[PDB]
Amino acid sequence: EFSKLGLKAMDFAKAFNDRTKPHFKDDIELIVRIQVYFDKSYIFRIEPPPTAWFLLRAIRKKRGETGPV
RNA sequence: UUUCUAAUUUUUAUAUAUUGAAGUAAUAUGUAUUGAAUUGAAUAUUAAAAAUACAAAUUUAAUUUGUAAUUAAUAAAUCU
Repeated sequence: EFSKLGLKAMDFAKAFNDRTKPHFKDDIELIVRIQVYFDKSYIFRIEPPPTAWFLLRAIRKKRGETGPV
């Protein structure tokens, strides 16, 4: 999606990992809110995992096991 | 229809518009869950969960963008 706009996202991933590689239990899928301005300069907030991710952990169920009745 | 006359029924009757409301804004459970190659309100089914209002769409292979934001607009007042 950067390359749709010509941005070598090989950098952002590093700027991401400049903030997310430590601090974190392994395999914690975070949400990134990338926001691209008319100058193409992005600004991104990292956010705790989606609560649906939390919920399946706290009950120990994989994808497809849970459902509305 | 005796004849002159008089008379109250007439190839004259009323027809649906004012307004291509189109500016006013970044986000935040959430890309719910399931079924799914994929689906993020806009595949399929499923629809009474919430909170700090905007899930019956367009759009995209998916999203984001981008259109859209429940409003003044009184023909009725017979025309004879």
